[PDB]
Amino acid sequence: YGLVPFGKMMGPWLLIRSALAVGGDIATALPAAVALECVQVGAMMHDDIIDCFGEPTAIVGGDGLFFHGFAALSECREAGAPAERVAQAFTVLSRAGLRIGSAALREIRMSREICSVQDYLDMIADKSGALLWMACGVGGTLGGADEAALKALSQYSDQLGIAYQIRDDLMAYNGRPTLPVLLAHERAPREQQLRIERLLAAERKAMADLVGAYDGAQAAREVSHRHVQLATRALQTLPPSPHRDALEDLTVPGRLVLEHHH
Amino acid sequence: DVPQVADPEVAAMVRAEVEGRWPLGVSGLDEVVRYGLVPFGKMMGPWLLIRSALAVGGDIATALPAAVALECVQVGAMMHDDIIDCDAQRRSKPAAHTVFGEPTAIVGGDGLFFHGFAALSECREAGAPAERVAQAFTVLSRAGLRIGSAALREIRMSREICSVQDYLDMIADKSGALLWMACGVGGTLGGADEAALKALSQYSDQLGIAYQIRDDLMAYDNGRPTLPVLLAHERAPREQQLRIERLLADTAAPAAERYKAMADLVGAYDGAQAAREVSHRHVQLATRALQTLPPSPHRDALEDLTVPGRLVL
Repeated sequence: YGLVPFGKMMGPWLLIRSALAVGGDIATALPAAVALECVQVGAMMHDDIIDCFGEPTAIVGGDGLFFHGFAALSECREAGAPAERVAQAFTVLSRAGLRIGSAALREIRMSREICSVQDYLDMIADKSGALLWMACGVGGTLGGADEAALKALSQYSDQLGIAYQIRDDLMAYNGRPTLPVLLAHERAPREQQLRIERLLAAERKAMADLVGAYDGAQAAREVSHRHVQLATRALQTLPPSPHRDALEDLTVPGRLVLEHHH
Repeated sequence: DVPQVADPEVAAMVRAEVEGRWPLGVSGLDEVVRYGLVPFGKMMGPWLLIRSALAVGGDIATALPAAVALECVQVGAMMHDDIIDCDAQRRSKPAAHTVFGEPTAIVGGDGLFFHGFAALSECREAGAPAERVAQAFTVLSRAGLRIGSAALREIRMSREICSVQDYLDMIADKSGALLWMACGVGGTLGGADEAALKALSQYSDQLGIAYQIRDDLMAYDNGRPTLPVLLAHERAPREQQLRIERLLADTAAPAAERYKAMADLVGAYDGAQAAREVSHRHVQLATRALQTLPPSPHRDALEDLTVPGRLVL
């Protein structure tokens, strides 16, 4: 409850709150949100292909939206943004996309086999954590954030992304690895590990039966809560403000499953 | 008469920088990035940006990372365009999606794009003021929007008669924007004033038109309409115009019989030569625009790029 869950956990609210939390001006964050919208939608259109509306539009339109974001981000100077901060925003935004691309590649190469828990955690921190850091890193940078603040938002972004990707793995209760299955692997004797591995390697409703038979779902929840605490810890570096409060609640499932559908 | 500024070795310095960033043996995402980049080839886009930056008095150290940015952006666009492309004229190298699969090719194109954005961000540390780095991103992005819009139209306008001007606008975005991405970003980082940039813009559009027409001509020395076809239609009588339109209009005919039907009509109304004269006019408009730039070995290099056989994309 608290602030009622709204669904669709995206950058516009993360970016604007991040900018204002460090002392930024709304006049820059508003057009920046339009810039971030473009890049995130473009990342969406590409994600829709790799997990298999028109193929040219999905690819080129996703590409074009990357350009819209960077163009609109640069155009924020006419709104009043200092050019030095905007320049750093380019560096922030660019490295985030590199993490998203690197992670998706691992998504393709990891499927149908067990990876280490840490490997999975690093992957999603770049897959979904960078998606949020695109909002926080750009917002904070445009807001004038200190290096400690930007690093704070970085931890907050990563830890929040890990948590919510886990919470999406929990909905189920390619053979791609999820944390519940991976933590079930850790507890199991070799006899039960072998079963988990052959299944990753419609009818295979089967996987649900063996997951439930071996406590897959339960395992990941506590991991999710651990990262929720680290994200809230990171925010405390920031000065107290209503903006910092708004960021803290987003660790507890602050929006609906509709966010994972969004 | 005598040079007052240097003329450096642009082509090899660019290749050395890109090889340094993605050398032989890289793994992970850079492996797919490197696959798109190698073999390096001519890399005339990156060469054009550095010459454009130096033509206006810029720094090699500033233009070089922007040159790397260009290669990554244009190779990334090529990697995605190969996915939606169907024909392959055997004048080509294996597409990334045929080698690694379509999912990896999409990610790889994205890795190239953001490697481009990251490289262009390095211009701040290279010495460019933040004001110019931001303007470079605006120039680069708008050009990226033109090249993409043209690729979609190349797919959508093919097999139908369009106005000659509509073809000219398409090729200006397909090839003129590729040059403007080089010249516009190079000039911006080089510190070109407002008049110099518009001159470089005109040079980019006019030289891009000419390059495209020259490439349309190779078939007349994909089964898609080109300017010689459009010029032939304009000159042909109404009875011949109908046949030209119906052959384009319907996407259900054998290609070999379609092509010869178009080639006879291009030959019948001198479409090839007519295309050459259009191309020659735009080459001259390109050299005209260059005269706004100050005399230098770099401006001479841009004029030499209008010479037939020198520009390779």
